[PDB]
Amino acid sequence: ANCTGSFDAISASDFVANINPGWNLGNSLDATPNEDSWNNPTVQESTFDYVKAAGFKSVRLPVTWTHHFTSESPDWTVDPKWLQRVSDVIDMITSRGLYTIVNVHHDSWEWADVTKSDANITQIEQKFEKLWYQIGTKLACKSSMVAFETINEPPCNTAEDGAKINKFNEIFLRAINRAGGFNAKRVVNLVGGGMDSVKTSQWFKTPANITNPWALQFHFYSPYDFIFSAWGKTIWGSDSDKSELDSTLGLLRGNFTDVPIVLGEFDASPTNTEPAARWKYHDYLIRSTKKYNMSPIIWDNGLDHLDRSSGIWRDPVSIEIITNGNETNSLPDSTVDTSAPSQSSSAYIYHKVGTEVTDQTLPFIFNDNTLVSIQDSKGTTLKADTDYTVSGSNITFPASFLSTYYSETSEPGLLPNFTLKFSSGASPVVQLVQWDTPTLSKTSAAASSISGSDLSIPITWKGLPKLATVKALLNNGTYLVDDFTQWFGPFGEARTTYSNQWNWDDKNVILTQATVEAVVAAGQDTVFTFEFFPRVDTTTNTVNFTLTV
Ligand SMILES: *[C@@H]1O[C@H](CO)[C@@H](O[C@@H]2O[C@H](CO)[C@@H](O[C@@H]3O[C@H](CO[C@H]4O[C@H](CO[C@H]5O[C@H](CO)[C@@H](O)[C@H](O)[C@@H]5O)[C@@H](O)[C@H](O[C@H]5O[C@H](CO)[C@@H](O)[C@H](O)[C@@H]5O)[C@@H]4O)[C@@H](O)[C@H](O[C@H]4O[C@H](CO[C@H]5O[C@H](CO)[C@@H](O)[C@H](O)[C@@H]5O)[C@@H](O)[C@H](O)[C@@H]4O[C@H]4O[C@H](CO)[C@@H](O)[C@H](O)[C@@H]4O[C@H]4O[C@H](CO)[C@@H](O)[C@H](O)[C@@H]4O)[C@@H]3O)[C@H](O)[C@H]2NC(C)=O)[C@H](O)[C@H]1NC(C)=O
Ligand SMILES: *[C@@H]1O[C@H](CO)[C@@H](O[C@@H]2O[C@H](CO)[C@@H](O[C@@H]3O[C@H](CO[C@H]4O[C@H](CO)[C@@H](O)[C@H](O[C@H]5O[C@H](CO)[C@@H](O)[C@H](O)[C@@H]5O)[C@@H]4O)[C@@H](O)[C@H](O[C@H]4O[C@H](CO)[C@@H](O)[C@H](O)[C@@H]4O[C@H]4O[C@H](CO)[C@@H](O)[C@H](O)[C@@H]4O[C@H]4O[C@H](CO)[C@@H](O)[C@H](O)[C@@H]4O)[C@@H]3O)[C@H](O)[C@H]2NC(C)=O)[C@H](O)[C@H]1NC(C)=O
Ligand SMILES: *[C@@H]1O[C@H](CO)[C@@H](O[C@@H]2O[C@H](CO)[C@@H](O[C@@H]3O[C@H](CO[C@H]4O[C@H](CO)[C@@H](O)[C@H](O[C@H]5O[C@H](CO)[C@@H](O)[C@H](O)[C@@H]5O)[C@@H]4O)[C@@H](O)[C@H](O[C@H]4O[C@H](CO)[C@@H](O)[C@H](O)[C@@H]4O)[C@@H]3O)[C@H](O)[C@H]2NC(C)=O)[C@H](O)[C@H]1NC(C)=O
Ligand SMILES: *[C@@H]1O[C@H](CO)[C@@H](O[C@@H]2O[C@H](CO)[C@@H](O)[C@H](O)[C@H]2NC(C)=O)[C@H](O)[C@H]1NC(C)=O
Ligand SMILES: *[C@@H]1O[C@H](CO)[C@@H](O)[C@H](O)[C@H]1NC(C)=O
Ligand SMILES: *[C@@H]1O[C@H](CO)[C@@H](O)[C@H](O)[C@H]1NC(C)=O
Ligand SMILES: *[C@H]1O[C@H](CO)[C@@H](O)[C@H](O)[C@@H]1O
Repeated sequence: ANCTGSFDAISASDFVANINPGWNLGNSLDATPNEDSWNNPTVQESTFDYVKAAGFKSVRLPVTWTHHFTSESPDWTVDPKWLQRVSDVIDMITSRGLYTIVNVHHDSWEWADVTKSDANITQIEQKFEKLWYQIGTKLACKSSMVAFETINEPPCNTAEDGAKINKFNEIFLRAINRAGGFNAKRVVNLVGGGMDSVKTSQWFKTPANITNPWALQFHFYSPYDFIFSAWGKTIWGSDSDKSELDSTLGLLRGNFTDVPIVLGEFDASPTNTEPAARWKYHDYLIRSTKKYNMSPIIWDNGLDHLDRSSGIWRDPVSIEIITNGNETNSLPDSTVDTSAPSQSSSAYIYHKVGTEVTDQTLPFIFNDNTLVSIQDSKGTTLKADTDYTVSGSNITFPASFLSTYYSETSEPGLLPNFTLKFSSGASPVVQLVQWDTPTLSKTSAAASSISGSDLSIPITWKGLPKLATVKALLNNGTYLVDDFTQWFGPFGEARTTYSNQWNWDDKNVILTQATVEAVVAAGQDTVFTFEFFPRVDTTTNTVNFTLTV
């Protein structure tokens, strides 16, 4: 390959500084078999106008190559139309002034999984080398704003696996260097096992005689329970929560003291996480990437953050937090005690149908900013000292003001919200919610009658149309799954896990087919308690469904 442009060489350190912060074009070129095969339509270039406008400096471009080969051994030819598609999307990004990182993505487990017992490691190496030679050839003449990343989250359980991941980095470096063009001075992102901080620290080794400018990329989706909505965890922000996060990043940095580091994916998704906890978490994560000189890139699958059809960011507070890391954020406080028998959140003003409208006081973590103004979502700035007062860290809304937004009898649902403008940092949003205890169309079912598939139960949402968690208890008191949640306090004991065991959609709460098969195996009627926000206690805002055996 021969290039006719110029190339502005950049060090890995300067590249990693320049890309902070990044955003992922998730579930697109990484979707299988085609870019519109999952939830997102065909990629359109205005999507990158929105990303640029929000303050991101870079776009990570996950690409899954598995379903775009037109031959197998020994050439492993990639469809030139797919290589052209990847090339053109990269051009969409860099022509708007955004840096790019492009990779090999779900290939990692679809065919390149070195941990499977039947894996032919020779063929994996061979196909991987051909793939990166062809990618590197097609992309050889891209500017220095385009970096290459070895492979996404490669499955890796043992040090023997970790040597094979090191070999991936070497095969990759050799392929792109033979491809030529500008690749010898192109910034690259090398990877460790599962892209996990500990596996990387344990087994990653710099490729001998490396000459590309290089950075290490890892992903961070901890703590599991909050990020994946496991075991009823719906809070984040205690001293130990922060210590676990700060430690995980610091032990990684402590093993790679002079290596530029890219945090290539993270996300407390607005779809499943509670906002006040989510904002404390994103705030603390950004603070920690700044402590340990890491550049973060948020994961967004198309439904998490940006709506690409409208340009609306579903969670504007998180985006502000991530794109303005030099600024201190004032945040709504929230319960962070797992032993607390009630959970509160200053990201919300909650009112129950059929109760009187009362004053509501929301504690905030001001972090030495001042409150400048508040504005509702209809465009009205509220009147300070009439519509709200400030006392210390507390923001109080009087009952007479709130009674202009809801009453004892108005319908349950989402009402206007309030955007709080502070001296500096992000502008948090307080969502008014009129809520009641949801009802279900059905209260029991035989498990035998409804197996082979998920169980969808129609529901009348009354307030937030989201599920917080599901408790599952056999008739004799044994937990349906995961006995160890008995140590997780009043809101965690006997609770089950999002997507694995339960879900929800617009009209239904859902028990998965695996959940149903667990009941049949237990041989015992099981009570499912669907639990909703607010989590004022363990029973009030909840409804039961019994699977019979
Ligand atoms: C969705 O479904 C779930 C599951 O079906 C529903 O949950 C269930 O709700 C019912 C109803 O609320 C609960 O019943 C209560 O149980 C109380 C004891 O609970 C504890 O023990 C049980 C049993 O444990 C054994 O069995 C299990 C097998 O499953 C074994 O594993 C275990 O080892 C034991 O062997 C436990 O199951 C229970 O666990 C739950 O809670 C713990 C604690 O957090 C959780 O960790 C668990 O995960 C689980 O969630 C717990 O360990 C029992 O005390 C209580 O009986 C009193 O109250 C009754 C109702 O009183 C109200 O109504 C009356 C009018 O009818 C009013 O007068 C009254 O004031 C009140 O308003 C009374 O009818 C009854 O007589 C008892 O009254 C006494 O106590 C009252 C409360 O103080 C007093 O007000 C009374 O005056 C009276 O006091 C007098 O008597 C006592 C005792 O004699 C004296 O001490 C006292 O001094 C005084 O003289 C009730 O039976 C059930 O526990 C719960 N089950 C589960 C699994 O959660 C859920 O509601 C539903 N949700 C929805 C939204 O629909
Ligand atoms: C505070 O309160 C605020 C006020 O209530 C609240 O704001 C609301 O926030 C929600 C969520 O962020 C917004 O909902 C989205 O609305 C999108 C459409 O918006 C346009 O049309 C609306 C109706 O007329 C207008 O209200 C809106 O006007 C506003 O915005 C303009 C742009 O700034 C502005 O110019 C206007 O003046 C005005 O300010 C706008 O014109 C809608 O597209 C979006 O739906 C997607 O996301 C849902 C999940 O949130 C999905 O369920 C849904 O299916 C859509 O996702 C699909 O499409 C995506 C894009 O392609 C894909 O990536 C997805 O995967 C998914 O794909 C499926 O469907 C495709 C077909 O569509 C198909 O191709 C795929 O195969 C797949 O099947 C969402 O509903 C709402 O607009 C906001 N309201 C207002 C008034 O602003 C705010 O959230 C509150 N703040 C906080 C912090 O709580
Ligand atoms: C670089 O990255 C690595 C990987 O993350 C970091 O190493 C890890 O550090 C943490 C914190 O110091 C360690 O956690 C502790 O683990 C001990 C048990 O350690 C023993 O068992 C391990 C399991 O196989 C083994 O890996 C260890 O081997 C190391 O240590 C020996 C002896 O020093 C040494 O000879 C080896 O060569 C290895 O270096 C070891 O044999 C456990 O007892 C601890 O519990 C205490 O602390 C926690 C902290 O909160 C507390 O909660 C408990 O109550 C208890 O008080 C603790 O969990 C982890 O084991 C280390 N992992 C490895 C593989 O070494 C390393 O710190 C990073 N370096 C820098 C500079 O940041
Ligand atoms: C902020 O708001 C909380 C809640 O109203 C206040 O805490 C309460 O203080 C009174 C004492 O005046 C106690 O009786 C309550 O039990 C407290 N409630 C709690 C701790 O949840 C707090 O004082 C307020 N701070 C201000 C106004 O500066
Ligand atoms: C593994 O694949 C290579 C290349 O496709 C092939 O030559 C080799 O014989 C295979 N080995 C086994 C054990 O199947
Ligand atoms: C409850 O029933 C399950 C059903 O398999 C059984 O495994 C468990 O031992 C039982 N526990 C008690 C306390 O009865
Ligand atoms: C969370 O904190 C609030 C404080 O406003 C309480 O009212 C609630 O019961 C929970 O403790």
